[PDB]
Amino acid sequence: QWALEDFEIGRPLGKGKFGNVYLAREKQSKFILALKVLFKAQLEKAGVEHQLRREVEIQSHLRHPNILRLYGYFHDATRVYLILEYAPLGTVYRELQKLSKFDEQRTATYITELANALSYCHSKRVIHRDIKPENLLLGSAGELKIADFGWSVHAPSSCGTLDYLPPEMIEGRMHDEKVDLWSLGVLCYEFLVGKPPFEANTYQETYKRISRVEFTFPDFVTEGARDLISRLLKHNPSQRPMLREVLEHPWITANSSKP
Ligand SMILES: Nc1ncnc2c1ncn2[C@@H]1O[C@H](COP(=O)(O)OP(=O)(O)OP(=O)(O)O)[C@@H](O)[C@H]1O
Ligand SMILES: [Mg+2]
Repeated sequence: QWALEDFEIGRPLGKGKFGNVYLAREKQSKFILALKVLFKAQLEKAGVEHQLRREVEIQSHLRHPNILRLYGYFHDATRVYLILEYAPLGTVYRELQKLSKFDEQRTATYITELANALSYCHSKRVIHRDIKPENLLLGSAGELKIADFGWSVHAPSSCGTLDYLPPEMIEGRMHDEKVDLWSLGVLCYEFLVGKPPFEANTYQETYKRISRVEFTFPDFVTEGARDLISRLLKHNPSQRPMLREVLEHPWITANSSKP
């Protein structure tokens, strides 16, 4: 259905590897939204037309308040256009740059929102695999929305920064839902500390740190946080808590908010 002439394009919202995302308004209804614009050539060269379909299939059909809606799509001679829900307060990545580190209640709140959203996804055998702060968007209430479903896959199943990926994944092995639990632990640490726990100056060093699960806490991280993170960041996937154990963890319950 949709054509480019249906939209007034405005301000650029962000760039990814593939997406060049703009603010946009639909002329008839004046509906503000975001258009994610991708180049067919690029997609063709990098060979990710599958990721495009998954992203469209998965994301058009989920419905949860902490997951970003994709409303539709259309294409040009030259480009593909995804019609997305607009997240007006930007990324958790920009929040963290601006704030440096989050206190325990913002952190806990975000983890709660992530863990419900992921609970919902996993309910449908969907694993996201790319839960990074630049793909975590903020709605008008400051509520966290998971975006960028191009990496998602039905579970189980067999590029850029490695920081959020678990051992089983950077090493090739089979993985399932528990990937998203490891990433939740990396996010929890990053929110509190301000850098992810396996950060390094090189990919190869990072790879080592993840496979050795080589991380330490600064002094200011508290015992309840250390406990949640240590549990999520276990090498062995089967040893990572389910999402309900996360949601009930005394540190989450002590520090997070309800809707
Ligand atoms: N709905 C939105 N509202 C506000 N900003 C957005 C929205 N969608 C994307 N952005 C901004 O643009 C950046 C790129 O978006 P996105 O992650 O969808 O592209 P990508 O990472 O290139 O995607 P893919 O993983 O499918 O190849 C985001 O990290 C974010 O800064
Ligand atoms: Mg992205």
